[PDB]
Amino acid sequence: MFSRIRLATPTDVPFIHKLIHQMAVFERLTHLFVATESGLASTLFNSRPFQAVTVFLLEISPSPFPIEDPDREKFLPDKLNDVVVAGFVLFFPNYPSFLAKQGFYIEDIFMREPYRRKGFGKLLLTAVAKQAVKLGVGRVEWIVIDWNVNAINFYEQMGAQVFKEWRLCRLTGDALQAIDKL
Amino acid sequence: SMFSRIRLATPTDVPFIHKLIHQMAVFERLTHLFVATESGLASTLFNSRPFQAVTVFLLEISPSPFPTVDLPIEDPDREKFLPDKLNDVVVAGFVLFFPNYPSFLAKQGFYIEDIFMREPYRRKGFGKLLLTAVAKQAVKLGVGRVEWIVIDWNVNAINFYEQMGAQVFKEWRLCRLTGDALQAIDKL
Ligand SMILES: CC(C)(COP(=O)(O)OP(=O)(O)OC[C@H]1O[C@@H](n2cnc3c(N)ncnc32)[C@H](O)[C@@H]1OP(=O)(O)O)[C@@H](O)C(=O)NCCC(=O)NCCS
Ligand SMILES: CC(C)(COP(=O)(O)OP(=O)(O)OC[C@H]1O[C@@H](n2cnc3c(N)ncnc32)[C@H](O)[C@@H]1OP(=O)(O)O)[C@@H](O)C(=O)NCCC(=O)NCCS
Ligand SMILES: NCCC[C@H](N)C(=O)O
Ligand SMILES: NCCC[C@H](N)C(=O)O
Repeated sequence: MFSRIRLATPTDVPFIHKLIHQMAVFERLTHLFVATESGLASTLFNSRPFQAVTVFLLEISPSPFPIEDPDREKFLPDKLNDVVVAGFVLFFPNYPSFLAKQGFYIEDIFMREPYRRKGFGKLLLTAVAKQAVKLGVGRVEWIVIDWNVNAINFYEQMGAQVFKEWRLCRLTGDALQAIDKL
Repeated sequence: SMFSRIRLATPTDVPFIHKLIHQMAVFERLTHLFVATESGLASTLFNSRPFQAVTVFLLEISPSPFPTVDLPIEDPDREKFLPDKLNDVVVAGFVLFFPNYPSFLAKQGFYIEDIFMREPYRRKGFGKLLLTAVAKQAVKLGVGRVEWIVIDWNVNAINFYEQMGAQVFKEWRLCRLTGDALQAIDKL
């Protein structure tokens, strides 16, 4: 079984939408998932890779590039080819101010359930890491939910530090409107 | 009285930004992690347009109305924070932020890396002003969410954030690959 990581293009938007949806299902947060394909197509491709939101897709094939998967049909970039989008990583430049240099923040990293535990998640993170080194990025950060001990273990095995002392803060759209009237 | 202004940072503001980030590191007891130089800031802060990448707002204070409360302020570092040595204007604080991407919204938001008022200018409403400025900018640009992180012992900031209507979560954990971790993965 062969694998490839490639950059997302505008025609990949349906797959990206569905992957983010599956992330929301995994996190039990579907009520927060308001993304549309329209919104993704509007926001994902306004800059060059690495300068803003960037997406890598992991594709799988039983043949070289030129497991029960129930959703296979939803994830074929081309119906005539046995190539299936198995997972993705979505990230963008951040700014660790103590380093006075850009880093990367990983918003999502996700393998569809049938392709878990096969080394593909490692491949995705490796690809972000190697790109970070090449581009002189000094740090990669993301967040994980506390019950998600599977991801935490994965991250820790890949050499990530997972802290207990930092708390996420958020202003929602509604909170922002409220402040805006000041 | 004392008058206040928020403005975008320019390359000549790098010394002040450096010193403010340094004071942030002191506050957080993380000076061992503070390796930023003025050189690095000058080479990384101004490669893009405002709001489209790392962006800094400075809060300046002047005893005179600004060429766009009575309580006197003892500021020992005033001389380190004058954009013009002949001018009665002092950099009192900053917010440093950049576009993020809440994927569930499929639209850019903002993440705040630092928000900081120098100790002599705390508890006077200026922190509110900084956050308000980021928030208003977010609304104008159609941003759906603003996020940042706070350290668990920092009950002052937590309270401030909560009073500004922020949600402060218990369930999310910060994860990090250091430079060293990245080199190790690179050799796979
Ligand atoms: C987290 C995730 C991206 C990891 O991808 P993955 O493909 O399952 O992980 P890998 O198979 O690359 O695991 C890395 C290696 O460590 C091993 N390993 C040991 N314990 C592991 C664990 N708890 N999780 C994953 N791998 C583990 C794997 O077997 C693998 O070795 P291998 O190459 O010989 O198979 C994915 O599995 C997943 O769970 N996605 C759900 C979304 C999620 O949890 N997101 C976090 C947001 S809160
Ligand atoms: C957190 C911080 C940015 C807030 O700045 P600040 O200017 O002190 O905050 P404000 O003056 O706007 O408000 C602080 C609170 O003190 C009280 N206060 C402030 N000014 C007041 C006044 N004039 N009268 C009465 N109470 C007042 C209020 O409870 C106020 O909350 P409010 O603004 O909703 O009324 C500032 O304390 C700081 O720089 N600390 C460093 C810590 C940090 O930022 N860490 C983040 C990473 S862990
Ligand atoms: N609130 C974010 C600042 C934390 C510090 N820059 C760090 O690198 O841990
Ligand atoms: N790990 C990042 C995913 C978190 C999710 N999009 C949220 O908004 O809660």
